Amino acid sequence: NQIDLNVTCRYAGVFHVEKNGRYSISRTEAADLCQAFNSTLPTMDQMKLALSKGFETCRYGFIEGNVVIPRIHPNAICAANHTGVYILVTSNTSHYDTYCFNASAPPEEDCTSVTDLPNSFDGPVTITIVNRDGTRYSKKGEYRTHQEDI
Ligand SMILES: COC(=O)[C@@H]1[C@H](C)CCCN1S(C)(=O)=O
Repeated sequence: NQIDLNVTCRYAGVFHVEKNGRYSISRTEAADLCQAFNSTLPTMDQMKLALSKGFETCRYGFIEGNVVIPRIHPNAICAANHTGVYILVTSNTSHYDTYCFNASAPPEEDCTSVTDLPNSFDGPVTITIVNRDGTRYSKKGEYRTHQEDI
């Protein structure tokens, strides 16, 4: 009973979370997951400021109201070579990664590692935060409040 959460640097408090190395998060789960990091889904304005500070990924993830990819450099296989916050328009499917926003993070680029999951609740899952540099933090708990996401 394990969940791996790969996380990135924070940029103006915004970061990317990928679960179990695949697109596997629903919109309801995404809000619960950010809540476990004392965070919320980013607004489009928060994501645009994060982008301006250096944030880019090559993965679709939820923000408030849309599923997006922040892009700085044009890459043919990342959001069809687009730059800026690329918004997903047409998809058959519902599960993606998520972005999260922590208001207490530093204002610009923070590439220190994440060492805690501060607001998870009691439960039976071994949740492991995996940083880009390989460092890990694990704790027994749960963050999903909707039965259909479990
Ligand atoms: C340092 O910035 C943070 O608040 C991060 C993260 C953005 C949310 C979750 C807790 N942490 S932490 C103390 O690294 O584990």
